Amino acid sequence: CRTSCPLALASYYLENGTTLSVINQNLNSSIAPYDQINFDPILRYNSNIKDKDRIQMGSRVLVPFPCECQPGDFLGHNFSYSVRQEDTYERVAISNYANLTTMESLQARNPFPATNIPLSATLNVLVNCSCGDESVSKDFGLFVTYPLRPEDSLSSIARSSGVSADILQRYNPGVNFNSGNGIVYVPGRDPNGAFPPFKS
Ligand SMILES: *[C@@H]1O[C@H](CO)[C@@H](O[C@@H]2O[C@H](CO)[C@@H](O[C@@H]3O[C@H](CO)[C@@H](O)[C@H](O)[C@@H]3O)[C@H](O)[C@H]2NC(C)=O)[C@H](O)[C@H]1NC(C)=O
Ligand SMILES: *[C@@H]1O[C@H](CO)[C@@H](O[C@@H]2O[C@H](CO)[C@@H](O)[C@H](O)[C@H]2NC(C)=O)[C@H](O)[C@H]1NC(C)=O
Ligand SMILES: *[C@@H]1O[C@H](CO)[C@@H](O[C@@H]2O[C@H](CO)[C@@H](O)[C@H](O)[C@H]2NC(C)=O)[C@H](O)[C@H]1NC(C)=O
Ligand SMILES: *[C@@H]1O[C@H](CO)[C@@H](O[C@@H]2O[C@H](CO)[C@@H](O)[C@H](O)[C@H]2NC(C)=O)[C@H](O)[C@H]1NC(C)=O
Ligand SMILES: *[C@@H]1O[C@H](CO)[C@@H](O)[C@H](O)[C@H]1NC(C)=O
Repeated sequence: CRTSCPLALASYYLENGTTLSVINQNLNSSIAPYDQINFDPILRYNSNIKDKDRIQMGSRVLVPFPCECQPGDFLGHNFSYSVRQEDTYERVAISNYANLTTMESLQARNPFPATNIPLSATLNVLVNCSCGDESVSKDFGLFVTYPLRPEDSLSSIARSSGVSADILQRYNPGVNFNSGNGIVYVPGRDPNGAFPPFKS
């Protein structure tokens, strides 16, 4: 890979009842180790969360995770997921991982036929990330993998991220930020609200 960085952030949209524990379980990693007791690694990136035990539907939770070079020379991370009753690749992608992965990606990289995924199988779940692009800006080196929703637009994400629309578009060239699907990469802040800069 041409770029590298020590972490990325995943944007997990809340619907149908998701708790912080389930997010931490699904997105467990060395960077956010799930122990059911200490959620500080996640909470540091979400100062807006007043009560970790009662999170608000319709909001997004930012989760830090490692951002590693993958075969095929792109950046991402392999999460692991223990299969539960009635899981399907579609449901795991759209619901359990909140569009941070795709059903096609899951099906390609796991050996279970779509119609036979047994209880307690483990899935390899790929979520992509970015470390930035020096030709766009030297000012950003931490990125949110942000699945687009119908309510998002370039202007709304620019406003909420505090990053200019032109910079956002240059990081995501040719991508319509109002399309309501797929992922865009948005510069993110450290726990104190500063943007970590790009690092070669
Ligand atoms: C994330 O998980 C995936 C799936 O378990 C890992 O995938 C695979 O990685 C290995 C190399 O680490 C690749 O095996 C290699 O295959 C090539 C040719 O196919 C062969 O010449 C090598 O000797 C080696 O056996 C495999 O192709 C690759 N598969 C895919 C789908 O990309 C991946 O490595 C994990 N990422 C990390 C950072 O560990
Ligand atoms: C969360 O993910 C991490 C990273 O994959 C897991 O880390 C392993 O932890 C065991 C026991 O502490 C170590 O022996 C391994 O060396 C770690 N693996 C790696 C690759 O670092 C961790 O166990 C996971 N936690 C849960 C609840 O699944
Ligand atoms: C992941 O994306 C899917 C597809 O856009 C979202 O599910 C759609 O949600 C709308 C309601 O908002 C429904 O009308 C569609 O029928 C759904 N499509 C499918 C295929 O189920 C889903 O909400 C997204 N997940 C998250 C957590 O945001
Ligand atoms: C993560 O990024 C990789 C690399 O761009 C994506 O992999 C490609 O996926 C497309 C569509 O399925 C395939 O046509 C290509 O063969 C893949 N390229 C490589 C190098 O594997 C991948 O789809 C992205 N994953 C997610 C979950 O967004
Ligand atoms: C939420 O539940 C409804 C009703 O079952 C379903 O249509 C929708 O797909 C669910 N959303 C997610 C994220 O799976």
